[PDB]
Amino acid sequence: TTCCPSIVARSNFNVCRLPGTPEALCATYTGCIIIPGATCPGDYAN
Repeated sequence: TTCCPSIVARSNFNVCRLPGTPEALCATYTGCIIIPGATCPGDYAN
């Protein structure tokens, strides 16, 4: 469950996963967190 509240964060987040960088690592940079559960609301689903 990846939660981020920004179109500008979410974008470079998924873009980081493209060249072969773990979204897990990139998440730690963006601030967009990847959690097991906890269904984030529609503002953290951006």
